[PDB]
Amino acid sequence: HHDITFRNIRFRYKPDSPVILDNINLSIKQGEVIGIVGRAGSGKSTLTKLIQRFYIPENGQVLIDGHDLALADPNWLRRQVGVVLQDNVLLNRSIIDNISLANPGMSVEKVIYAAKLAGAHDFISELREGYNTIVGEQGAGLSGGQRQRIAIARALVNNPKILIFDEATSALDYESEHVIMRNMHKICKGRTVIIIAHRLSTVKNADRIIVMEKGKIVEQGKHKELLSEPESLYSYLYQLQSD
Ligand SMILES: Nc1ncnc2c1ncn2[C@@H]1O[C@H](COP(=O)(O)OP(=O)(O)O)[C@H]2O[C@@]3(O[C@H]21)C([N+](=O)[O-])=CC([N+](=O)[O-])=CC3[N+](=O)[O-]
Repeated sequence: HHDITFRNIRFRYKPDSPVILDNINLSIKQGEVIGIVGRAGSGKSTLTKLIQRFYIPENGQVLIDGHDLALADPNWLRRQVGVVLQDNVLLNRSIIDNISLANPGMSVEKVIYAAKLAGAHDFISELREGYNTIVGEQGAGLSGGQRQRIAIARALVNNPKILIFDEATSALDYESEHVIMRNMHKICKGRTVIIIAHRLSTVKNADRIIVMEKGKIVEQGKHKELLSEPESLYSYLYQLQSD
């Protein structure tokens, strides 16, 4: 079963603006972990925006489960998809408020469970105020990698069947990243996962990596097969990022 299908997707942001996605054809099986790589501006983020129907393609179809999103309940779609955002944890609100923000009227139990998968529960439990800790620096003063784990928990809180990791902007501390990587298989368990990867190394063990260039998927496959393809863009980007 495919959880995410793109068929002949053409997309531009404004009626006269440039074509950002040209003839995107993609089918992601249920429970697959997909890495998406490519130069800045290749259209990786744009792709995930269409998954959430933040925008509507001029040509082609985006389907979840087989449900064309043109016809799908927008309320249903919001619940299917969890997004791990970057640098979007409200400082003026509590950790629990930041985790349950997408649906404010849930349960402490669901929140904790999400924080546990996120690898955030342990450090939250050791704060004076616990989950009621105001993220802002006049309460305790959390770090970037901590806030990132909260962001993961927020994405996870409603048990989305599809999880999207927005490209990492900032660089995270060792403990956070080690915790995140250690927990990834648990974070991803039972979910169709998309990771937009800054460093190619991040998605090396993805089931499949999608290589985008100038709004096209140019290459796709496992790390090994992508490197085996002579003159592949993938191999070039790997080389550029190698020590
Ligand atoms: N809300 C929005 N409204 C309009 N366009 C949006 C947009 N969000 C993204 N874009 C543009 O679409 C293209 C794809 O961006 P994106 O999907 O974010 O790529 P990555 O995720 O691969 O980094 C980008 O190309 C560029 O701007 C971006 C881009 N860039 O990403 O540096 C640079 C230039 N430029 O220097 O003229 C032009 C671009 N463009 O789409 O015309």
